[PDB]
Amino acid sequence: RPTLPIPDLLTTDARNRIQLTIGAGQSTFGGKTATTWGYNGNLLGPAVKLQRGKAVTVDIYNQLTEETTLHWHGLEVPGEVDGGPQGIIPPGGKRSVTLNVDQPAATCWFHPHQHGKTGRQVAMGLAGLVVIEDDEILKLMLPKQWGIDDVPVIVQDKKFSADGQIDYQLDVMTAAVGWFGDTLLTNGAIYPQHAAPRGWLRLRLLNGCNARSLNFATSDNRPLYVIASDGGLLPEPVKVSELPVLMGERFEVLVEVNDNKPFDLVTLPVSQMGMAIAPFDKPHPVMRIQPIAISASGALPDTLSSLPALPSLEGLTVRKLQLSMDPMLDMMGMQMLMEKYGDQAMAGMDFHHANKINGQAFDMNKPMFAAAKGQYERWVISGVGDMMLHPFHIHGTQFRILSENGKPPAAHRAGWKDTVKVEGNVSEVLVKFNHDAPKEHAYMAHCHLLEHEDTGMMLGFTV
Ligand SMILES: [Ca+2]
Ligand SMILES: [Cu+2]
Ligand SMILES: [Cu+2]
Ligand SMILES: [Cu+2]
Repeated sequence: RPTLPIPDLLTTDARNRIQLTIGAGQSTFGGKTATTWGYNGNLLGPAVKLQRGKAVTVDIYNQLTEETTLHWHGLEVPGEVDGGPQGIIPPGGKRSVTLNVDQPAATCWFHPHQHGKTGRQVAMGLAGLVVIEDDEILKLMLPKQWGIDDVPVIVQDKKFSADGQIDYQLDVMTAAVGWFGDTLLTNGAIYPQHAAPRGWLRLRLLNGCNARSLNFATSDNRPLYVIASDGGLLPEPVKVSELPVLMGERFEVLVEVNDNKPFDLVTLPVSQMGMAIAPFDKPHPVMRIQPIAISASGALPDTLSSLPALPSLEGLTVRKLQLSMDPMLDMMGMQMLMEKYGDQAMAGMDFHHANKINGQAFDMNKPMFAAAKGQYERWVISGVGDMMLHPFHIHGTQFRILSENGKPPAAHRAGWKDTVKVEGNVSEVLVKFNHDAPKEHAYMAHCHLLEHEDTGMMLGFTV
């Protein structure tokens, strides 16, 4: 197996700047070359390293031949630098943003947010990571050797055509159920191996799929100890044997590594339309962990951080967000899925403006409301009325889940999150926006099943 590719850990240079170049290149998958897009390279991107309380300026050079944007997913930053669909970078052009990091340590990420084309641009290869550090986390003595015992794991599926090229399409079927493929990539590689020292191995997991939810486990059922979610550390580790991860979510886990026993990280079949078609009808390897018989230094702390109480709900503004899909899209898309793949597509269970929030397909020129600045609000998001999975992402914040799809959140999902599951039921989150977003650079709230976002399931809001 190839070694697990490790994204470069990109820190500020001598001028306090970071340079990112967006461009087209080539990669090889299964011995066949494909055109791919990357940040500072051919595919995917680096891990931008930030410190809480320190400003960095990022210079972003778009060397593609089409318009793009760069969204810092999970970052609590003003709308002007949030990189939603209004954050246009012309082809051949450059935009610079200053990030004033004002949140605790976390693994965030970055990716395009081009109006109507986010799915395609992510599918072509664009995604990178953000590693935010603070004083608190560094005192913990967690595994911290990047690319050795502290490793990012960006898991993505792709569909390829017979010629080896990426086969992306936004059509009636994918507008309904998402773009998904039969090939799983781990930091861009097919089933790579990672050599890790004996002791604890820290994995920063990102589901970077357009539409496919994942469920991580190990091949011998050794536990995963969840230490962090989208917005940073949990108060204490949460031991799990399976870890569902929705599109765009991150979790950091520690797993034990010992000398005479290699094992795989795997993903288990999920109950989501289209996602259990072979080879995903069975557990699927993600990467092989190869023990190297030298002792690692990292620890699993009993206590990771302090998690504040949920604030009082009394008197908070409640905003209702009803997700919906045009019944015609729902029917036609499901029918196309069934016709192509048959019953296995349901195991365990103009389209361009057919997905909606509050009866409205995304209109970039009309923010749906103004949210308060510096005040907790209660947002209620419903997927009642269809059977699709909607991981709902709200920009400009890290929130607390009060209820997730009609149930209290699982312990490892009860900390800081920027995504919440919505699937045929109702979720409620406690959100606060500390930064401005004017109408010209509004925050987005949207489904992170990218083809839903691209066909209308998004709203803009100002702060
Ligand atoms: Ca202990
Ligand atoms: Cu995102
Ligand atoms: Cu959706
Ligand atoms: Cu977004």
